[PDB]
Amino acid sequence: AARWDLCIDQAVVFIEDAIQYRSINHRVDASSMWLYRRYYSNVCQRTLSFTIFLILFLAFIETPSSLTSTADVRYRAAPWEPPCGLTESVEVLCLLVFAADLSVKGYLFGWAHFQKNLWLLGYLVVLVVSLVDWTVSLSLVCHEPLRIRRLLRPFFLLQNSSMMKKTLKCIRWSLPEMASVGLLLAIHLCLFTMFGMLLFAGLTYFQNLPESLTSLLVLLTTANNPDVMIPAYSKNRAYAIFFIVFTVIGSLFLMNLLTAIIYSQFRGYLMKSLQTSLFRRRLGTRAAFEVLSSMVGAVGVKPQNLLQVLQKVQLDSSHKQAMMEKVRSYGSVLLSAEEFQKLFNELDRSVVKEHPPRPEYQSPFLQSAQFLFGHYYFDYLGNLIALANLVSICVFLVLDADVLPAERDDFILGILNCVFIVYYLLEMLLKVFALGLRGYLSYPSNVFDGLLTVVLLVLEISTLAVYRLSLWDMTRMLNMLIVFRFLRIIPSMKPMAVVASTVLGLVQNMRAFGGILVVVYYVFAIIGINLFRGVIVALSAPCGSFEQLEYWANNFDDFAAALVTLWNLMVVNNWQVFLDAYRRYSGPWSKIYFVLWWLVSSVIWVNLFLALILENFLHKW
Amino acid sequence: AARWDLCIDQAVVFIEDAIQYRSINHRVDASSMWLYRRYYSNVCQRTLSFTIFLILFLAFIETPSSLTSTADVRYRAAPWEPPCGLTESVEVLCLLVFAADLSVKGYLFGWAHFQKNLWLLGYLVVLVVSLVDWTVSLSLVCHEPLRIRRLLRPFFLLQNSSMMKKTLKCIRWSLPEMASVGLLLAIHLCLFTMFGMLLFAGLTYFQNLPESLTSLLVLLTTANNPDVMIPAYSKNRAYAIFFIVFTVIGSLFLMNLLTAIIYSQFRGYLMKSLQTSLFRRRLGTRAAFEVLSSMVGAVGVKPQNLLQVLQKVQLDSSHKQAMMEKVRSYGSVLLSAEEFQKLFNELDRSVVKEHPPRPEYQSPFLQSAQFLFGHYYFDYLGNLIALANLVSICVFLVLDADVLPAERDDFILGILNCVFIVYYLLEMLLKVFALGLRGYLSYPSNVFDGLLTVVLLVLEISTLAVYRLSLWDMTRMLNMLIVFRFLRIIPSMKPMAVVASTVLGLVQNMRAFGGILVVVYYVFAIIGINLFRGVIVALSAPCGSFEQLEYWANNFDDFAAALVTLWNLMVVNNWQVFLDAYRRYSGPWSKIYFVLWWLVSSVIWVNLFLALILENFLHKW
Ligand SMILES: CCCCCCCC(=O)OC[C@H](COP(=O)(O)O[C@@H]1[C@H](O)[C@H](OP(=O)(O)O)[C@@H](O)[C@H](OP(=O)(O)O)[C@H]1O)OC(=O)CCCCCCC
Ligand SMILES: CCCCCCCC(=O)OC[C@H](COP(=O)(O)O[C@@H]1[C@H](O)[C@H](OP(=O)(O)O)[C@@H](O)[C@H](OP(=O)(O)O)[C@H]1O)OC(=O)CCCCCCC
Repeated sequence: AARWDLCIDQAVVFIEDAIQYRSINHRVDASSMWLYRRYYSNVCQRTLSFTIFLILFLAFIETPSSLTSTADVRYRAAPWEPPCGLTESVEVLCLLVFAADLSVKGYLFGWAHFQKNLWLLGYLVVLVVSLVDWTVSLSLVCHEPLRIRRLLRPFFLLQNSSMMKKTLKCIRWSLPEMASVGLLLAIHLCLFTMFGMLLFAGLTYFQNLPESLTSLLVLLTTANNPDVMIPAYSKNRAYAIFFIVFTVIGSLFLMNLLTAIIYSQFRGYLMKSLQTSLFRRRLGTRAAFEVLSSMVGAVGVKPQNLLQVLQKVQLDSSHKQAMMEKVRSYGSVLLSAEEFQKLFNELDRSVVKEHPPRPEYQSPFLQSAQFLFGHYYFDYLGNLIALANLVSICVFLVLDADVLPAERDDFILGILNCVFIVYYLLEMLLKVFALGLRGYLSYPSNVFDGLLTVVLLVLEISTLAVYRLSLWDMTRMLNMLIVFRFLRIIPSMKPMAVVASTVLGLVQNMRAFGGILVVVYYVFAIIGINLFRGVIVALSAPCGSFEQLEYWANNFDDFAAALVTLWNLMVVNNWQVFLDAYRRYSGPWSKIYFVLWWLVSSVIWVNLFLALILENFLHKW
Repeated sequence: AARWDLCIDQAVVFIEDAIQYRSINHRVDASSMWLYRRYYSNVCQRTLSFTIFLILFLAFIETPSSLTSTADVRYRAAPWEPPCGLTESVEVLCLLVFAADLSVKGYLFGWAHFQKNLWLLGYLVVLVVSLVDWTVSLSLVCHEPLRIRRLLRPFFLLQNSSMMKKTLKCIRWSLPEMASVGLLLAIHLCLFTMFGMLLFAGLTYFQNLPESLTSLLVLLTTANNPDVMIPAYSKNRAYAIFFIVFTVIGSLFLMNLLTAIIYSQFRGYLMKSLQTSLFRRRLGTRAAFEVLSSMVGAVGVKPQNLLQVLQKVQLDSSHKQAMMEKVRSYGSVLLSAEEFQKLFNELDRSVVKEHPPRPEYQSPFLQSAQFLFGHYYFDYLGNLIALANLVSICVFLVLDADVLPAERDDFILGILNCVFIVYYLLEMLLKVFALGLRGYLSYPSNVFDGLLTVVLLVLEISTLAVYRLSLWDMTRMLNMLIVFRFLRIIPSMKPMAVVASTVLGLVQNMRAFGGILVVVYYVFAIIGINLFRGVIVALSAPCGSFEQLEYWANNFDDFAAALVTLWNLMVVNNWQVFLDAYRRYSGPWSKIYFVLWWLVSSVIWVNLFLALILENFLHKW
């Protein structure tokens, strides 16, 4: 009856879930399995992965606008303030796509599963309180600067991906073991300020208690390492032993225990979670076996239906072709459950595909050429001339600088460059014969090479059309692309190839743990906008201050300058100066914001991002 | 005959070599085994370990002398130049102790073993060329500044210790696998200077090729991270993406691959060498079995001689007592070789020793007290009052600063401090009754506590004798010791105890890999003296230069200021300024010295020192 195909559609959903590591917890009906295949297709999810990009992009356009060519305070125009209809209009279109998504994700699962899963409760309460905020931002007037719904926008990014859920749970089970050091770092920082204030009371860095605390917090990351030593080391030579002992205990040892203790528990709890992701793979092969053995209602499956199921599944070609021969390889056997999971080990075989070389209408001139050009020396001799073009730019660049920069001689550089553009033209025209245009475009290193020979050919005739011999600007862009062209020797050489190829593999694991950085920037910038928006005005400074250096571009006026001021605080150089500005301009209690940013960004996250990659880099050798 | 005791003295030397991991490769005679026990005793080797400290200490006294209270150039006196007899006289006494050491180490081993061992050849040629240099430094006159024998002085430190030999071999088998990145870091640094010079040619950091190279080398370690961005980011907002991409590739990723690749091969080759050190331990038990089984000339040993051999060996008490009962535990058994190495597994048992509490002549008042004081709460309530004394200093220190620092009120702090000195007096006088003076001095935490109660008692009556109520200076040293006293809560608390106790265990492994830092400082300081000795003279500066900041104390005039200028270069903050000074003062070719110092100190050594400790810290949990 109708139980034949219903067992089949119960089997296609399980084996496709067995590929992409999703939990087998559904409300399996006839109609829902039509809905399930459409939601996890690459046409519906590529709009959900597109609209999350749009709402985070909407911070570039809102009323503290960032569409200005500069970012100074001394000279910048007014940014184009948009009319306040179109700002909030594109928000509500991108919220009525998540209003469909929560209803689909909730209908496909049980209501009992809904009440136990705390993400979907959090996906609910965030969606409602944003919808109340969209009313009140329209209802009174479009003049409220404080937009609370802008803070909740990274929650839609964390809800989508299934690995940023895992590593956020993973950080929570490592911070309780941090407290044996975070207490130990506090007593070390608190004893040295009282011991520091008594020694130099018989320099202006220690004439106060909150200054001497904030001057040893800066020394803890060595951001002012000679400057805090000088007026006490010049007085007596033995006072340098106070600051030598402090940086050895605190900066070199205690700050590095905070890295190693957090990571060694981060490695333990993560591998337990990634072990769970492998468990759902073997359950999908297991759950497919139960319904297909129930098609009879020995202990096995009839191979006649097994042609039909792997025909319908979404896969590659050779992954489908090897499976379709092996199900044809048997007759009337009853494929057991261990034999069923003997079958699906094919999915971990990396495959290679290449196109055949092209012949011509003639024999003898054809065969003599591809014996030479395919020997991987023709793109080795092309590497040497790429170095020959690069040194001529360097020879040009060290003789003009001894003269005024008005470029007395440009003709010599032009008549050597145009020869090399003819040379780069011959590499494209010859190799397309040696491999065929479908084969020459198949290798991705030649796509990077073949594209740049086109743009150099376009630009060289362009400057020769106007100037038969902006002309300094036109020959400037020509030489920049040649230095960009020199990157081709990185995949070509033998030792540089494997270090490039492994990092290209780790981009499929950078997608998860790099996505948290977008969450941490987005929270601190909007809070950073709503605290220091217009607190810097520019209307003879001391030589070390925020004003003597021309640091006016590191404001917090708009979302594009907030993501650069927060960048120069992640690298921890010279952040004694921002604590001098944003204390003198916006009160002494602003230092809790920057100290919290130094704890989240440059201590916890950056080390745990690089330890996660550079372990997985060397593990893959 | 005389073969009885000769087999015995052949057995004492092997089992003592089985304890301290020395190779069983000797010229075993009758007379040499008298010499061998004296050379590896703790009375001869504690002079060899003392005279190596002396020659490195002699750099503090030689003719660029470092006996000056300050280290400026603006104001310092002439250092006391010693008469040139006594400088070179103490050197030759410390060279005629190594002239005995090479002859003893060579006579005890074979001449065939001498020719194959390259350390003893290096110990020879260094010893001779220093002896020629001691003549020529005396023979013409004591006026040659260049002392080549001062460079060779760390070789006597590397020759003595048997683990700095191992890790120096270990670094050599990791640098060949560095070259896949050191080439990759060079092309990345060389492409960005030509691409950088063309973009800003349509700021003064890029108007030259050697300046733009040395300005991106500084950016590679983020020592000038906002300062190099400013004049191009204020011009146009999109130019910040040039410096964001550069620090992500180079500073955060490529500089960290240089740490992880070197360490992951440093971990591999070191554990192979430490495995070899365990191999000599089981050979010493094996080589002792062969001679004692040859005392018969079943398959075993007679236990009658085995009382005599472990009686003569140098060991501890319980390590000797447990062995002396087990050899007495058997009768006429023939102890086999596996039974012989069944015996010597006792040497890996950490032992505890404690002294009994002391009673008095009376029963009832005695028993009521030690039920209370030994409950580890009496030194918990002592921790709270130590926090109560510390907060009163903090309450004092935040109210004087709002006034002028002439200390209007000191009487209030004095009449609370003297109460706490009586309180700290009662902790010593009561606990010495509760445990006995031999037991109270047995625990090392009470030695640190009991000593500071004496010095506070000495100082408190001292300021009260002169001043019945320098007096600000006398009450200053009193409050400093109280903050020093607060360190006692670190071993007392539960979570802080295990993090303190493990690092105290790692000092017996810090002795090896920390000794290389003394070699790297000693080479670069003497070279640093002989290149920039008197090249800084002080006779309105730009606001960012070496002269506006008062950096005059970071000279290279003497060996004590060289070890501080090299310290502020190991921490890599503000070393753009030294490259501005020591290029403008001593030629542009001095930058090879500082760049080589940044490669050896703050890239290779510091990371490999901390990765070696903080792995072994967390491995011991
Ligand atoms: C904003 C108003 C309230 C909203 C707050 C929302 C907070 C919230 O619901 O999370 C609950 C879940 C727990 O619930 P839980 O369900 O366990 O969280 C994960 C998801 O279920 C995930 O399901 P998939 O999406 O299908 O992958 C599963 O794979 C993971 O298991 P695994 O580890 O074996 O891989 C779970 O760890 O995770 C937390 O425990 C939060 C800890 C956050 C750490 C903070 C770091 C500072
Ligand atoms: C100055 C004029 C010339 C003098 C130069 C002297 C250079 C020199 O003789 O060393 C030879 C030995 C090789 O000879 P080698 O004997 O193998 O060096 C070690 C010692 O014998 C050591 O003997 P003990 O003292 O009894 O402990 C032994 O334990 C180690 O084995 P192990 O690894 O299994 O623990 C050996 O690695 O070690 C080098 O291979 C030098 C590499 C230096 C790396 C430089 C780093 C940049």
